[PDB]
Amino acid sequence: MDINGGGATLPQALYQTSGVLTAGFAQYIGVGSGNGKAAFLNNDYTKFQAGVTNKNVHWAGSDSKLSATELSTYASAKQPTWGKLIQVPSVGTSVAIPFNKSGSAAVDLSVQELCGVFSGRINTWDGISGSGRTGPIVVVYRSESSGTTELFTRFLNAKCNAETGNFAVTTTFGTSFSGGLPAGAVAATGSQGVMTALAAGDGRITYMSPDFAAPTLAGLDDATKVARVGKNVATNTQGVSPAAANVSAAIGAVPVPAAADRSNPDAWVPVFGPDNTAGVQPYPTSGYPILGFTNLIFSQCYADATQTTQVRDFFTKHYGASNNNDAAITANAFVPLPTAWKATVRASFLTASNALSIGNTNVCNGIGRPLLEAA
Repeated sequence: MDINGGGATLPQALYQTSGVLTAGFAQYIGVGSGNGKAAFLNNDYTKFQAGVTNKNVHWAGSDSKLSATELSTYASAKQPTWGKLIQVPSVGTSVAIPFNKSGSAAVDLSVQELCGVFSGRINTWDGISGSGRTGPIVVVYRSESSGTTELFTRFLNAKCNAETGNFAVTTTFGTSFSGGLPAGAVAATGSQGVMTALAAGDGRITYMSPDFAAPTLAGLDDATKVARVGKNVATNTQGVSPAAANVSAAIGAVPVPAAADRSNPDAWVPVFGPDNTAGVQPYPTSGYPILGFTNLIFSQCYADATQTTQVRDFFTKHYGASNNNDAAITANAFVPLPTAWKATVRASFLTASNALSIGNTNVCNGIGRPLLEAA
């Protein structure tokens, strides 16, 4: 009885790379982070495959953090019989800004231009300085509850202080900005669906997984297709590309989860946010500025012993010091976690004596998510 996961589309090509998921894992199903969280929290496989009810959900990928309500509801309704959920970072990621507007000149957005494009204040390619381009801008955004939206709106919320309105942190872009969507904005579903829409009319721009924002990794450095971010004309400063190398130092500087807080799943997912605000990492001053984590949601406990062992073997690979998934992570435009981070994940969720460890024979005694599906 295969282990079923799915959710976030941002990293789906990583989880679909041969060998990244270990024995017993079904192929990952990309449906969006909102759908992934709902699939896991409610054990609702229809959130993975519409119309299919004869399988259980064992894990999810999400780039949206579990909310206080999601966590409390699971704790009261499910944890007594299924065990604690586990929420852990998988990889670090940039958020790229691909666009469809030809021209040899490099497109390099200042942060304030980025803000203005996504608020609708800047609605022509003329309004991006040095762009070599003219004509209308059409914003494409995610129709559904998206972790890419969450990662991106965290940045807009932290940086966009000079609009006619404010950006809220959300999974639904269509309501992020208090002043509405830009006129003419186009909604699409999934990372891939947005990329298809980006190509379906001239002058379109979006926010996107770095794995989908260009067909090849080097394409992230093609500023005729993927905008640089961080221009400051006053200082004669160029922006840079969303290549993983331009966010890796910042990812690597993020503190491991605080020891005393490790029983709280919320404590495990670092988020970036406003400057000089405890609890959130400031966006980096160097390199590429728009980044965050994509995460995994598992149970500590599975009723079935084989499924439990299979989940542990995946963690042993994904968080291993050796024989790990880091090459595949890089190949999909993402940032591996550092040694210390991997060691911290293992210490809590693998090492047997830890109260948090998957399959702990005391904690998980008699409990766990169920083998058989029953409706």
